Amino acid sequence: NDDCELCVNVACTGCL
Repeated sequence: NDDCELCVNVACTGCL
């Protein structure tokens, strides 16, 4: 698994 931690970049599922 490799989910983002705190939307540190454009690779997280919580920055939309």
